[PDB]
This record gives sequence, structure tokens and C-alpha cells, in this order.
Amino acid sequence: PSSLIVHFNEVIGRGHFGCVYHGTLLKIHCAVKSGEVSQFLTEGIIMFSHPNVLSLLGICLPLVVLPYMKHGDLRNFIRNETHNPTVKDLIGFGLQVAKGMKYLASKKFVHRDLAARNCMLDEKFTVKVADFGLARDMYDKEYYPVKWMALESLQTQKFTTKSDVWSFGVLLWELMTRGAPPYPDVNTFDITVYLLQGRRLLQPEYCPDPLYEVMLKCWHPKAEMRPSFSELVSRISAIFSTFI
Ligand SMILES: Cc1ccc(-c2ccc3c(C)n[nH]c3c2)c2c1[C@H](N(C)C(=O)c1ncccc1C(F)F)CCC2
Repeated sequence: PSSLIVHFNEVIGRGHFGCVYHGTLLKIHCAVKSGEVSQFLTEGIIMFSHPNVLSLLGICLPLVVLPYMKHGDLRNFIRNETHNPTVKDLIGFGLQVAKGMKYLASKKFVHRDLAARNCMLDEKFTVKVADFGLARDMYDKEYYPVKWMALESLQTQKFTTKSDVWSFGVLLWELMTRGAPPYPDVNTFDITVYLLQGRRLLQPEYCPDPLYEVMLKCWHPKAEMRPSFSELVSRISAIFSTFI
């Protein structure tokens, strides 16, 4: 009621997220917006919270308040030449995404657009998985940006947690290339054809061999054979621990 100062003359991220304003919650910096909303927000009201997931701070009377993220796009952050993240930091960012995804999958939620441009970074360098309206609760069922999509989703329009695992592999690839575009010489229509030819993304220059074998496991032709986000958190923790 009297615990929110809202700056209606100051929008976050130059309009790239719509009308979202700078706020101060009683002093915490925040993002303020005024049923079509993200399902993670409706879950945080009715049900749901994780440090690696961008979620609701609260509701004010309506005013939907989320926390402020200094770097609203992880893809932009790793692509900016003023930042020089190490191979250990980039693997660390991926481990955080896998932690948020392991949590969301336990909640039976399917993201459907897991990419580095849909992850945010704050001032303490903590990564959060954001949803812009595409994630769905799968409830009791086990199913519900073509270059990040799994082969069985391109062919059938059905999404499962294992199709998110495929996208996580492309996110890992984006991380090791510091924001390079996947399949740069391929058109989005012939992606299914390009893949069915027996192809996958090439191993980047600074991607350690054990991390590339993990990306290949994520892109396994059979969805049921892909590792879970628990196995990915386990496997990536070990690789990360080998670096000083
Ligand atoms: C409501 C809201 C408040 C703050 C943000 C935000 C943005 C940037 C930053 C940054 C850079 N830091 N913190 C931030 C917070 C966002 C939302 C978003 N959103 C618009 C909705 O859920 C939504 N609302 C109405 C209609 C449809 C939808 C959606 F489903 F399409 C979800 C993620 C972005």
C-alpha cells in the first residue's frame, strides 16, 4: 500500500519488455508492471520460488512487482566486449540454469523457449530463468525459435521436459561461444532436413571435451534417453569443480 515507490516516467530496458517501470520496494530496487500474464507469476500467487528462477516479489493494490536484474539478457552480457567472463564463470552460468530448470521440471512445468536471451543476470552475478508467456504447467500429463527446438517438437508440435533438455544443450553452446548464433548458414525452414542429415552443432574453441559430450547427450535422437536436469546438475558440478 505505502511500501511501493513507482517511477512511471522511467521504464526498464528501453521498452524491450513493454511498459515495465523502475520501482523501490520497502530499499529494494525492483521492476513494476500494471490473466494473459506469465504462468510462473500466477503460480507464485496461488501456489513456487527458486534462486535461479525469475519470480514474483509481490502484488500491490494492480501492480505486479518482480526483482530488478542489472543485466536483462544473458546473451547480451556474454556478447558485450567490456565483460570478460572466464570458462569457469560461463560453465557456472549454465549450472545455475540447470538448477532453475531442475526445480521447474519438479513442478511439472515446460519452458518451451529456453535460450540465453531469456535468462537474466543481477549485480551479484546470479542467473535467473525468465518466462515471457510460453511456459506451461503440464499438471498430471507428461507433455504439453526453431534452432533451439528438439527434433521431435519440430515434427509434432509437442513439448516435454526432454525437449527443454535439448534446448539446454544449445544454451550451453551459446555460453561456450559467448553469444554466437547457432547454425549461422542454415535457414529456419530446412532445420529438420539439416538435422536428419546426421548433424549437430560443432564443438566450440574453449568448450572442454567433457562439456561437449554433455551437449551431445542433450541432443540424443531419443528423448527418453536424454539426461534429466538432476543428472545435468550432477555432471556439470563435477566439470566446474575441475577449474580453479
Ligand atoms: C509482469 C512482468 C513484470 C516485470 C518483468 C521484468 C522485466 C524485465 C526485468 C529486468 C531487466 N529486471 N527485472 C525485470 C522484470 C516481466 C514481467 C513479464 N510479463 C510481461 C508478464 O508476465 C506478462 N504480463 C502481462 C501480459 C503478458 C505477460 C507475459 F506473459 F507475456 C514476465 C517477465 C518480464
